[PDB]
Amino acid sequence: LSDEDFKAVFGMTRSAFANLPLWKQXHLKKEKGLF
Amino acid sequence: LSDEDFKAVFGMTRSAFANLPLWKQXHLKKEKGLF
Amino acid sequence: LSDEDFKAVFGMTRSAFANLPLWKQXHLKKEKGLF
Amino acid sequence: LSDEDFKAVFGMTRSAFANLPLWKQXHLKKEKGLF
Repeated sequence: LSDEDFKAVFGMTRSAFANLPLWKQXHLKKEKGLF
Repeated sequence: LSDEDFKAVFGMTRSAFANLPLWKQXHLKKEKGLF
Repeated sequence: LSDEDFKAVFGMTRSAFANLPLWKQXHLKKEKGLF
Repeated sequence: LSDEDFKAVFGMTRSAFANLPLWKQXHLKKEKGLF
């Protein structure tokens, strides 16, 4: 993945994303067109 | 987890999860801290 | 795959890969499309 | 190992494993540290 890739799409590093609640991770991925 | 908490954590029912390949079940459990 | 091509594809030596749990080896082989 | 545990560890059934050359059976057992 890499932070810069995560920052570019989600506005936060992978570390931060990974700490979000699971249902927020699977919201953000829907919003960003990823699945 | 109870069935309801399983849905709340995994985002699918225990029955949906159990139809996934074992390798993917034991990814999804590890992804969280439930294995 | 040759040792050098294995490292290019999986990002790690065959030795390291073999230390992974089978579920993760059989995730990675899926993620890359290998048997 | 039980039959199901053997599949979980080696990635194949006991009867499939039996159709590997003995040198490879005796590779796999060592790769898994099962001795």
